[PDB]
Amino acid sequence: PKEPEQLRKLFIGGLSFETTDESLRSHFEQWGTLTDCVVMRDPNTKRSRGFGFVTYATVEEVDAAMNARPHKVDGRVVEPKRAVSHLTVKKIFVGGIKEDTEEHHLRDYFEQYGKIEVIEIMTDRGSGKKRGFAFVTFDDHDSVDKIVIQKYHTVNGHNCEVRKAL
Ligand SMILES: CC(=O)Nc1cccc(NC(N)=O)c1
Repeated sequence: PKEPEQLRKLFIGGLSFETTDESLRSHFEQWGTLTDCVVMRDPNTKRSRGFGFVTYATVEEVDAAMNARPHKVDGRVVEPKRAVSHLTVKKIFVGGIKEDTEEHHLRDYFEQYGKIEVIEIMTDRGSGKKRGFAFVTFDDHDSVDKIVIQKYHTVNGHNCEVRKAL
């Protein structure tokens, strides 16, 4: 069974107006099989709108393309992002971790999604007791985008609620 097409798409902003369906495809085919590749254009003038999208055959190919950023396409650094499920943030809320979850539990799990810059385990302002939630800040938004599309996150035995923060 194929992964849903929405999860295989990359929206590419910041295109050179000279980028075409063919040149966008030639570039992004370096990281996987493209089932679709389109530059958005004005319906009357045919002038590029400066963005487009590519669809890979698999999610692992999307990952490969994102891991190969920055992408310079036809002389311009472009801005690839996964399809919306865009609220482009580098921080997540992690809820449901209870009182026994520590920094290393969160680091060991989340470091496989991206490079972590900050882990903040929330504690009660009055007592110092753990409140059962945390924030994790990454160096890049794609980590967050991969995280929030998963149905489940299991950390320290807890089934966690994870959402984009701020
Ligand atoms: C690669 C990536 O996610 N960059 C990004 C995303 C959101 C905000 C900012 N802002 C900033 N000053 O760093 C940067």
